[PDB]
Amino acid sequence: MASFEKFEPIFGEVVPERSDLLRRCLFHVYASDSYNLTVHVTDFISGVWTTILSVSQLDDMRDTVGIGGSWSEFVDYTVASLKSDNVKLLLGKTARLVSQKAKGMPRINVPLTKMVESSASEAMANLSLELFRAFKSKQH
Amino acid sequence: MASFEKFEPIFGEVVPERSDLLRRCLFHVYASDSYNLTVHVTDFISGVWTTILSVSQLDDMRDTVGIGGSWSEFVDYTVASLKSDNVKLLLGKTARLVSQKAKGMPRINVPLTKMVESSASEAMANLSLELFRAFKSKQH
Repeated sequence: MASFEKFEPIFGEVVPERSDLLRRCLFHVYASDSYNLTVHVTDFISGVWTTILSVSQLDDMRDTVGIGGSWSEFVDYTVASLKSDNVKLLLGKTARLVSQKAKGMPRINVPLTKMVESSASEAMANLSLELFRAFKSKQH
Repeated sequence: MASFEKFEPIFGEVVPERSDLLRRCLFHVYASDSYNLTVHVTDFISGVWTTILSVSQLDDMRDTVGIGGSWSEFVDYTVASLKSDNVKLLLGKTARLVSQKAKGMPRINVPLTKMVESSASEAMANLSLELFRAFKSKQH
């Protein structure tokens, strides 16, 4: 009961909010293996931001961000937070996709790094291809 | 009664097929202005195949395709044809997105050309960003 074996993919939009061209970005959350969660954020022009979040590091965040309780409660909150319109993107080489379900709610901070040229293109292709497959499935 | 003013965008999947790498492609059909139809086909890795179809060239195909009837009937056929699973991509800087609503129906051939690098990136960004907006509206 602590594995992403049955985790449906997550798609969403984020607006970059750096403080020195900031276009509109899409992100993709999905299970690479039954224990890791891979995140991709991209505007499809300025590369791809990626990281992999395993059950261990996912739990370490749960203790440091105050939200206590069973594993399902943290992951169910994260799904609701990451699929709500309150997902902001703070750009700085690195970036931190911050999300919260409601205002003054526990704040989820997923640190990010910029992709390599080889995988940046492959990342966007998967994001769109999976988003379409998820779109075409919600029609039938 | 011959304008693309009330034309919903179309998204779909197509598999290329050369005759001489090959990955999977998504396409996007939409009205740039009330008289032209812009199509984008891309695998998000190699490039973007694009053209723009005004009402004139669309009508010239109506005579060559053989399907006869009212404008609205032909365009409703093209809408149904481009949303079926019979969409092929024939590569030969050229391409021919051929579609038919079903097996044994008139076949619609939309010729294509390869984009330039500057707008190719923006083309994929628009397809995906619009695909998400269409996805979030259907899940409403």
